[PDB]
Amino acid sequence: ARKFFVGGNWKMNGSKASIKSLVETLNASKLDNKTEVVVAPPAIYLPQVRQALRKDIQVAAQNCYTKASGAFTGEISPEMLKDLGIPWVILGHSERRHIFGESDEFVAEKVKYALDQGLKVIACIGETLEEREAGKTMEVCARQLKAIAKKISESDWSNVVIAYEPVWAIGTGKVATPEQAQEVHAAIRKWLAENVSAEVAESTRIIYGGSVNGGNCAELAKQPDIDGFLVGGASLKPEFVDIINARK
Ligand code: NA
Repeated sequence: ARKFFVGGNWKMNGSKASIKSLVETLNASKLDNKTEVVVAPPAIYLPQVRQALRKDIQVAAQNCYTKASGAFTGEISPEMLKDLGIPWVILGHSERRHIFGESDEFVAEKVKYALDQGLKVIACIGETLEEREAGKTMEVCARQLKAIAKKISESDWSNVVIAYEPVWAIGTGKVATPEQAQEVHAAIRKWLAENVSAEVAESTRIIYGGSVNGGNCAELAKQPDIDGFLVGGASLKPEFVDIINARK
């Protein structure tokens, strides 16, 4: 069975003091040992967190670039992340696609380069409010996934978790209903089966993000094609523990 997966995306939030307190809370918490947990601090706090955090929670960067090294002021390579012992990276997050203009292909290039350099990837996809209203959610998700599949192999998928995050659900306090999320997850899984392989479809975690909190996580977690969550706002708070424990 697919191991339940909960990721915390801290985004551009944190200080030494606030992170120390967040990590202390996590370090004292009783977590379901069947949940794979990853947290993603801002890049400059990766060392602090990797040092201080319980080793059964893994650390992620929030972005990386497509080359080993070179003249890319302000960018970090996957090699650097491995060097510092950071096993995961979030790629293609809605904010990077929509605010920072990362194309489907650029995201796909990052995913391939990160995997080839030994990182595990949370690959983010999802539709805008307008695309949802048009009934084109899966067409968008399919386009974003196809770009990734063009650049990575069948075997490469073993270290990918797909995060489905409707743009209209991110930070808006409007969560997808269990029906809405389940339908997309089942459709993504079918896409994987038809375009990549049945084995990749059966094995790949598809996690939901967009306004997940302590109050709505349990019902979402009961859906047969939802394998966990990518948590933004709630990941900064003690209720993150309740989400890790959503199946408990
Ligand atoms: Na095969």
